[PDB]
This record gives sequence, structure tokens and C-alpha cells, in this order.
Amino acid sequence: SAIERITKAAHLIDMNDIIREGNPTLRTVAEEVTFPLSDQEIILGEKMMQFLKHSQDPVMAEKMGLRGGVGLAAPQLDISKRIIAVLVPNAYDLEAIMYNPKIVSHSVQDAALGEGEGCLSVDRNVPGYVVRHARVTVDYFDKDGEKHRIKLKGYNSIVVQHEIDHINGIMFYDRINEKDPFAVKDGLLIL
Ligand SMILES: Cc1nc(NNC(=O)[C@H](CC2CCCC2)CN(O)CO)c(F)c(N2CCN3CCOC[C@@H]3C2)n1
Ligand code: NI
Repeated sequence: SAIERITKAAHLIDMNDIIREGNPTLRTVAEEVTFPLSDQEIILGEKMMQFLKHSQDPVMAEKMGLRGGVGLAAPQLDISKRIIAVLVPNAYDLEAIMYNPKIVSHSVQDAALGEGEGCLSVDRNVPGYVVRHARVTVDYFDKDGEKHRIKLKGYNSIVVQHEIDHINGIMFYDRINEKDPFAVKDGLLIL
């Protein structure tokens, strides 16, 4: 399985482990993890965070052939589990490996990155504002099964929502306004 080979001590996630649109796993709803986690589930979270760190290192990214990433979801590795990693630099505005993340509150206000979004699973540009909640309250469990409840805004909020979308089989272009991709709707904050 993908999880068995990715969690080998010697394995370094690279772009060859990341599946692309057309793979049905990106459109399936990922399964919750149970606690306690297996060793493989903990190692996977660590491997995903290591990939983000490699992806943000100019030297390692070029040597490994990586697209830069600030987040990653296990379904992008063909692993249909509710596991995400987020690494948003300021050192880091947000560094977390989240098990069973869930939005439990959201603002009426929407937000979208002014520069649109990309996706490591999408090998093409799709222009437009990806409309998301401006602010979210997120529950998740860490590797030890301890529960965390955090409040996010700005870029941090966008990144986590993008990853949660992946574990629900949703892609970023699902949220662009097709009729006018750069419409600034009432109540939409452009970051
Ligand atoms: C905004 C941004 N999106 C990058 N790519 N897309 C991704 O991360 C996808 C996830 C993001 C897409 C929009 C919201 C979440 C991956 N995905 O598909 C996950 O599911 C970046 F790489 C990036 N940064 C800023 C920080 N920089 C530090 C130095 O190193 C380079 C790095 C570049 N910012
Ligand atoms: Ni993505």
C-alpha cells in the first residue's frame, strides 16, 4: 500500500508520490483515523511534514524536483485517511500535523487569496478567487490523541480549509466563481 512504502524509514516523499486529478482518490471522502494511532499513521504525519520542509528549502526543492507546499493532505498520497499537514512560514505562523481535523465554527465573511490557489495534485493553472470562510475554528487531534481547538484567520485559515477540502474530495477550483472568476462578491475579503 502507499502508506506502507511511504512510512519506510528510508522513504522521502517526492512529487512521484503525489497523485493528480483524474485519480478517483482525490474525489473520495477520506476515512477518520481511530485512536490510538498506529505507528504508521504517526510516521506518515511526520513524512508529510518533512515533505513540506523539503519543498520550502530552495536547495532540497530543486534537487528533489519538488513544487513548494504550505500544506498537504493524505489523499494526495493515495492514502484515504483524514490526516493533513500545514506549514505556513511567517519562524512559522502555523506548523501542525492534524488528525481528523474539523471546522466547528466559521465566519459569515468570506476570504480568498488575491493570487488565487494552486494544488500539488493539479498540473495546470486555474485562475480566479477561491472563495472560502474568512475565519474558522478547527478541532483536531495530535499524534498523542490530545484534542486541540484553534482559531484561524488570514492565510492560515485558507491553507487549512484547502487541506480539509482534500479529505472531503473537494478541489480548489470547485470554489471559483465560474461565471466571473475574479468577482468580488459582497462580504468577500481579498487577501
Ligand atoms: C499559497 C502558497 N501556495 C503554495 N503552494 N501550494 C500549496 O502549498 C498547496 C496548498 C495551498 C494552496 C492555497 C492554500 C493552500 C498544496 N496543496 O495542493 C495542498 O493540498 C506555496 F508553495 C506557497 N508558498 C509560500 C511559503 N513559501 C515559503 C518558502 O518556500 C516556498 C513557499 C511557497 N504559498
Ligand atoms: Ni491541494
